[PDB]
Amino acid sequence: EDHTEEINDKIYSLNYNELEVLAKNGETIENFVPKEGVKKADKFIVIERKKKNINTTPVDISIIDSVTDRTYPAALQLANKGFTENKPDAVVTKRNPQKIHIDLPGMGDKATVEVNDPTYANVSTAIDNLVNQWHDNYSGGNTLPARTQYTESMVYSKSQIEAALNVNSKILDGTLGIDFKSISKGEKKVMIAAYKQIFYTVSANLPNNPADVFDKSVTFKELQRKGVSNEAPPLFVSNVAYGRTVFVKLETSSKSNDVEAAFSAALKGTDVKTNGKYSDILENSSFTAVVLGGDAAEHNKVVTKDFDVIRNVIKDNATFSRKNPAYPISYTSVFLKNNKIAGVNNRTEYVETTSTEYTSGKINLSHQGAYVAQYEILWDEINYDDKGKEVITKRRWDNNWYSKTSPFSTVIPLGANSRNIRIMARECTGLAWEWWRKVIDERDVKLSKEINVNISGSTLSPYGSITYK
Repeated sequence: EDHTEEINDKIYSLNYNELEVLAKNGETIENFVPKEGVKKADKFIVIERKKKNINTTPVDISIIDSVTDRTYPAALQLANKGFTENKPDAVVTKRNPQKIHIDLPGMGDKATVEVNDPTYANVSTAIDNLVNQWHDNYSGGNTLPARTQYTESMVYSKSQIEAALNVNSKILDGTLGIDFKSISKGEKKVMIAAYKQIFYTVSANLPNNPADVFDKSVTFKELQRKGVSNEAPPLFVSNVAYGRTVFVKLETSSKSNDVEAAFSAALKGTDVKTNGKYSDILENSSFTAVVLGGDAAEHNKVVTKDFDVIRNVIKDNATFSRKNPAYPISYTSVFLKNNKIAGVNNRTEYVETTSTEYTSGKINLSHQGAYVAQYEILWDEINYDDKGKEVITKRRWDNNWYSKTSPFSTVIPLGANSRNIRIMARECTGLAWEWWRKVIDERDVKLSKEINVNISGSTLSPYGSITYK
């Protein structure tokens, strides 16, 4: 008996929204403080937050080799929440014959085979046999460079990093370690990069009609009991990518604003050695590389302060040879009904936290000039609240404009949240056409640990200098 017409008619009758059935929705960011500052001890710590959006729709879906088993070329699966979290449900029935094609170079003809009973086991075996033929007859023992699928991103939330890298956050967090709390606190800054090094892909000819994949004895009622419905419509796996995945984490508690740029540059090339604060930041950073194996037990983790060690890890896993086995890393699927490519729409909101630090300082005044001197020393104290509003306090040395005589010295304490530092020193020349002469008029001073304002000379020609120790 033949249920072909039935399967077709019932699958064609499924009514669903292709984006909705595989939609992945993240967090909604309600309230947050855009900007806050707080004096620690020596320092002023400014934290800045921005509400941001990610909306992305990958057609490659990562494989976590927990259950799969469930994922191979021409596998059938359900389009449901589990799919979107990299735990697909399989739909296993008796199957018709199925052609698959490997993309390793220089084969026939011999790159395509028909698998009579396309179960996980027979497809796997047919693939193993194709890959071996290639090694034995077509490669010449040469190593095949991977096709690299690369993503990179600062880390802020589980759903954000997931959407950004197109990698399940549980595997990311599980292998690398992501201290999300420290991040939100502005205490850690983390970037993660993912290298999916694709050595070869195996595709499966798309069915002409939905029924073509099922043995004629299969009934729609059977699909229904295997979970098929408007909410979990069937998918056909059209291609699986095989190779190796490397994750890289760059982590620092540095408070520079250049960290993100320093991290991206490090991944880009060794010429980061050729940069001021990039290299200082990296010196204050820690690196982790994980290389995924075929199952959890085979995963490898390396933590190092030498980014060159990381470059070699990446490099040693970017080439295919008999001695560098490949694993399933990602796959594309089409709705069985439609043959339309199936994408997972990640939409999430998150908070992008950046953190800066400022250090308190002292103005050290040195008057050893053979004249009477006055200073005008001004600065602002910046603060924030409570909606991130920058509230400003004007400040003033209490002895502004008081005459001082040589020798004289004092120390003026500037808070770490101090900005817009102006320092003027003038001396009375006793000359009717220029009674007061400015000796220092600076004007926009930098908040060093020490600002050493030194004036001397004679009335007629004085001279002074601000230096920063």
